[PDB]
Order: sequence, then C-alpha cells, then structure tokens
Amino acid sequence: LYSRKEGQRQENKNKNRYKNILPFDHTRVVLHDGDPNEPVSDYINANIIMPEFETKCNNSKPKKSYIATQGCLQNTVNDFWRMVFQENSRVIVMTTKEVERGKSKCVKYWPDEYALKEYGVMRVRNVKESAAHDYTLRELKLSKVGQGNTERTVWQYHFRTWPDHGVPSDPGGVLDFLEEVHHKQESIMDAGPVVVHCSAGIGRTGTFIVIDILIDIIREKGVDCDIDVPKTIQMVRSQRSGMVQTEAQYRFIYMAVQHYIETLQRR
Repeated sequence: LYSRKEGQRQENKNKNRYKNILPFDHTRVVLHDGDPNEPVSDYINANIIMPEFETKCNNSKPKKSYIATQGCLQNTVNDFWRMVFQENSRVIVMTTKEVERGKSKCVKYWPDEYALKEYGVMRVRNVKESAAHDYTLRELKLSKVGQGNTERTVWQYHFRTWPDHGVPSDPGGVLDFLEEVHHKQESIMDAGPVVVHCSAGIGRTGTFIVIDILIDIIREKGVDCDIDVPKTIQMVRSQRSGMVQTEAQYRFIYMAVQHYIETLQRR
C-alpha cells in the first residue's frame, strides 16, 4: 500500500511545483525542525532514494543514497536548506539551468558569488564558483544561525549544458560530471545523501540517479557484472513515482552505461 497523502494536504498545496507530482509517504523526507507558525512545517517535495538490490547484505546501509527533489519554489527555499542541513547532505547535483526556454525550472536558492544570505534560520555563504565545461562547482558554507559548531561545506555541482529539448547526444559529459561528484562525496566522512534535482524531480533527476547507481555497481564489481536497467529503474520508481520520463532519457541511460564500460576497457 503506497500513498501520497501528505503531498495532497491543503496545507502543502503551494509547496508542489506540479499539482500531481508528489512524494510517496513512505520515502518522503520528513523535516523535523521548522517554523511552528506554519500550518505544516514538515513537508518538502522530496524522496529518499536508497538503492535496493536482492543481493544486499545485513548492514546499515547502502554505500550511497540520494534525495530526489523538485526545483525550489520561492516559498520552499528555506525548506530546501532545512532538508540539506537535517540530512547532512554535502553534495547537491543541480541538473537544470535556473531558466530554460524562457521557463523557470528552479529558483536561485544559493547566494550570488562571494555573497552570504540567510534562508530562515539557515545561513549560506558562497565561497567560490569554478566553471568547468559542462558544469559549475559552487563551494557553499551552510550553518544554523545562532548555533556554534554547525557549519559544514556543501558542494553544489551545477550541470549547465543539458539541451533545451531531448537529451545529450553523447553521454561522456554526464559521466565525467558524475565521476567528480562521486569523488567529492567519498572525500567527505559520512556525508549524507546526495541531493539531486531538476524541475519536477523525476525525469532528469531519475536519469542522473539511475546512471549513478549503475556506474557505482560497475566501478566496483567490474565490466562483466550483471546490469538490469529496467529492474533498477523500477526499483527507483518504487521510491519516487515517475523517475525517468521519456524514451530519450531511458535510452540515454543505456548509452551512458555502455560508454562507461567502454572507458574502463580502454584502460
């Protein structure tokens, strides 16, 4: 029995970018510490994605997990930073421009270059922006206003060259990007889930997360390991509905997996 009841509540209606794209109750990110003046303060349109494989062992838990979320709305920016803080996330993957084809996809939820901004009780300083070819890396410092020993670096990997229609015609850029994200995440002791967002939090987000999951398997278990793309996609869809939206996205996943395997072989 699945449900999306919290997302459907009237107190949360302005917190969803699309009225019928909602988080499953059983995997939604529940925000425990917010503004007691808000009718509901525990809601964000976001789900934890935990890779689940029939052959997982008895530990806590998968090596990497993700938060799949929508692009911020002006009124959910403070919620977004509460989520990042609460979950101890240290890496954010933004897969859209702020505006594409004249349409806002995500509000700018981070400060201007070298600026600092307060978002509710959260304080963020933009320390540095480094532009690579397909992406910009922003080094952010996140802390809870008033509290000592809460500051932590959050690395925002902003992929900027996804085409306005369709998907990249070659997956090399996305794979190089994910390799950097992978190494940053492992460089930070006990970092929380990697936050990944697009606009609705399902199409591009699902494409990036499913590739990262498959690549993580191949990076570890080798070129000859068993890969089942449809089963991995269904596994992720059990945790957030609609992950991977189009035929081009679905095929892009296959192309990326094949490309990654090819890269390793050439070494």
